Amino acid sequence: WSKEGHVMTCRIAQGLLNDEAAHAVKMLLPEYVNGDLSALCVWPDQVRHWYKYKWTSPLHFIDTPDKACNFDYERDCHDQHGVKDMCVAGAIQNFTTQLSHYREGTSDRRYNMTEALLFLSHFMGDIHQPMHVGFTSDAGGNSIDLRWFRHKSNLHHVWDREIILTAAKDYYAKDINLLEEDIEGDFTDGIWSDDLASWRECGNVFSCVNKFATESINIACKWGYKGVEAGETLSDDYFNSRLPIVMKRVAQGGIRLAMLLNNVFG
Amino acid sequence: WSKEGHVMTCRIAQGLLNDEAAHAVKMLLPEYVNGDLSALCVWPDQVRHWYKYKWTSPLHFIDTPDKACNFDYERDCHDQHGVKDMCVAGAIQNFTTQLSHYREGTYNMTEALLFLSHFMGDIHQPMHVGFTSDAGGNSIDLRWFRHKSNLHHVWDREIILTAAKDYYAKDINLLEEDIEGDFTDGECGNVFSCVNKFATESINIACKWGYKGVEAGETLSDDYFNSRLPIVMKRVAQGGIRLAMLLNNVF
Ligand SMILES: *[C@@H]1O[C@H](CO)[C@@H](O[C@@H]2O[C@H](CO)[C@@H](O[C@@H]3O[C@H](CO[C@H]4O[C@H](CO)[C@@H](O)[C@H](O)[C@@H]4O)[C@@H](O)[C@H](O[C@H]4O[C@H](CO)[C@@H](O)[C@H](O)[C@@H]4O)[C@@H]3O)[C@H](O)[C@H]2NC(C)=O)[C@H](O)[C@H]1NC(C)=O
Ligand SMILES: *[C@@H]1O[C@H](CO)[C@@H](O[C@@H]2O[C@H](CO)[C@@H](O[C@@H]3O[C@H](CO[C@H]4O[C@H](CO)[C@@H](O)[C@H](O)[C@@H]4O)[C@@H](O)[C@H](O[C@H]4O[C@H](CO)[C@@H](O)[C@H](O)[C@@H]4O)[C@@H]3O)[C@H](O)[C@H]2NC(C)=O)[C@H](O)[C@H]1NC(C)=O
Ligand SMILES: *[C@@H]1O[C@H](CO)[C@@H](O[C@@H]2O[C@H](CO)[C@@H](O[C@@H]3O[C@H](CO)[C@@H](O)[C@H](O[C@H]4O[C@H](CO)[C@@H](O)[C@H](O)[C@@H]4O)[C@@H]3O)[C@H](O)[C@H]2NC(C)=O)[C@H](O)[C@H]1NC(C)=O
Ligand SMILES: *[C@@H]1O[C@H](CO)[C@@H](O[C@@H]2O[C@H](CO)[C@@H](O)[C@H](O)[C@H]2NC(C)=O)[C@H](O)[C@H]1NC(C)=O
Ligand SMILES: [Cl-]
Ligand SMILES: [Cl-]
Ligand code: NA
Ligand SMILES: [Zn+2]
Ligand SMILES: [Zn+2]
Ligand SMILES: [Zn+2]
Ligand SMILES: [Zn+2]
Ligand SMILES: [Zn+2]
Ligand SMILES: [Zn+2]
Repeated sequence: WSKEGHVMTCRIAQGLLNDEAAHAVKMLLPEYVNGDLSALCVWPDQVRHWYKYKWTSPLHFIDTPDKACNFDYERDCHDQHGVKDMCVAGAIQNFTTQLSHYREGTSDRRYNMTEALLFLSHFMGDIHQPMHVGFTSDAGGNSIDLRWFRHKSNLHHVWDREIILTAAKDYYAKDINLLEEDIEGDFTDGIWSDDLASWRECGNVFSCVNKFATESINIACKWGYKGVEAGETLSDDYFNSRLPIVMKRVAQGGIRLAMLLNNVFG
Repeated sequence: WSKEGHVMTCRIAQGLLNDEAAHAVKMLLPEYVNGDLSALCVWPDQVRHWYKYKWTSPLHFIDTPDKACNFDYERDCHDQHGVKDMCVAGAIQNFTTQLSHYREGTYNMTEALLFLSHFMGDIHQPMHVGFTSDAGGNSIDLRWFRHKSNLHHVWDREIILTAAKDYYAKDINLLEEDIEGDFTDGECGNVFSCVNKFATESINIACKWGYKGVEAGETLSDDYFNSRLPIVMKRVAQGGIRLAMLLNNVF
């Protein structure tokens, strides 16, 4: 996601933390964000360019083969040079494990738990963004130039940001907090209120990340790539049919991130 | 150490405490641990990740120059940016001094105790006083029997867990009681020289027994376990005896 998908994913998660998770997160954050996890959830997108963290660059996405329309861990979860686990599914296992050590203390210098938290948070959002688990050849739609309403864009960015911005502008006065509260409502009192247990119950971590990836690639083929040709214009119909899917994936990432943090600390 | 080495170090100390040091420790500890210091001496390993206590991070160890195979306080006792005393040797002195003010009433004393007890353990862990380029073995990746591990972790935990499961039905308490009995049945000038000695013992062991024979990517099993185990038990005992020493003098 661009900034807004991450901020929403993480504010939703933070307001659903249990007391032990809430506390750990508060202790792990710098004083300057005043307890707000969401103030830092886009941090990995900035630092992936830093030499020190260039190893984090393939952890943002999954490349699945063109047209295959499924996800297979062994086949897909590696960077370009075939190094194992270097995809957003592997990243989530990794940093979830690191955080499980914090609780007992039993770890050493190799791991920085503030970075473990921010990475896990970020990457739980990214795996929920369908176009982050899209095709290898178009790099999750980045190569597919197109027009979003009146301006130039690409299919990846339509999912990372344009759909979110158009919704914010059209219905919520450009105020992401209000879009976020609508998403809260839809899972507190609304259309998704009876699905939270099913969203939360995905087996062990390895099993959860396969399920999140699968959902993502599945949506990429059915809703992302589908109906979209390079150079064409996407407007009302595509927005109207896809906004609910974007909103849902923002919700699911928040709930599931809350779920991991609650299990790893509590 | 990981948790079990700290808990053992601290239980062995509390039972060697004179009446003044014991009463001190009871008054500084929170209601909820019911007088059990060991219940809280892994605390520094949690709080080192907290923003509020970032500065405690380098106090867990000492990085000595690769192959040098010796310790020197002015050469070594600093963080990665040169700030002096920011090493486990510096921290033990720091927190000794702080606790000297507890009786007089003349700094948070609960924290000083927990940091002291913890760090007296860590200085005794040989690999907390190892080389700088592999971070005290942390980046020497290997196998401990079947398990993916690293050399640093072999000493923090693997050797202790493996002796626990093998000889004590996984019960740390029985292993402790056997270290207590074996190394309690038969002093330095100041605290500065005390910590120098502890630190030098640990660097020596690291060279002779930690790093020696160990190849990256290789499996350590019965031979390395059998031979190093009694070195690990000694260090646990030494740590706990000497920590009782300091607490006894300061209180
Ligand atoms: C000198 O230094 C020490 C350590 O840095 C400080 O002591 C800490 O002080 C805080 C209070 O500010 C303590 O934190 C609190 O501990 C309570 C104790 O409960 C324990 O036992 C129950 C079961 O009986 C467990 O369930 C629980 O997890 C604890 O292990 C907690 O009940 C408190 O919880 C409340 O606050 C937190 C966060 O604010 C919320 O998440 C909770 O919902 C709840 O509202 C709290 O966690 C801490 O234990 C102390 N640590 C130690 C090592 O003693 C001293 O305060 C400091 N001295 C001075 C003068 O400032
Ligand atoms: C575990 O990992 C985390 C994350 O990697 C580390 O946390 C970072 O620690 C550094 C300290 O090295 C923090 O960097 C400093 O942050 C200060 C505050 O930044 C905020 O406010 C400023 C302006 O008011 C904004 O510009 C900024 O966006 C922030 O909102 C700054 O004051 C510092 O900047 C100045 O000093 C440095 C020199 O230290 C110069 O290089 C700079 O150019 C500048 O002049 C500085 O950047 C950083 O914010 C922390 N990040 C996070 C996410 O927490 C932990 O330290 C690490 N733990 C261990 C043990 O290593
Ligand atoms: C002895 O114990 C005492 C605690 O009782 C302990 O004092 C602490 O020392 C640290 C230094 O490591 C102090 O933290 C510093 O705060 C000042 C501002 O007042 C800053 O100058 C320092 O900035 C550094 O760290 C920044 C944050 O990451 C970096 O951005 C920057 O580059 C600097 O490197 C640093 O934050 C801490 O506040 C005191 N606390 C108290 C209560 O005095 C002391 O370190 C102990 N020493 C040993 C050897 O055990
Ligand atoms: C698990 O997290 C750690 C960071 O704590 C990563 O460790 C790095 O691994 C790469 C190998 O690709 C090395 O180049 C770096 O030097 C390592 N850094 C450290 C600090 O150990 C590791 O890549 C992570 N794995 C996954 C799948 O996320
Ligand atoms: Cl940073
Ligand atoms: Cl605490
Ligand atoms: Na030096
Ligand atoms: Zn993103
Ligand atoms: Zn993206
Ligand atoms: Zn990202
Ligand atoms: Zn330790
Ligand atoms: Zn260690
Ligand atoms: Zn430690």
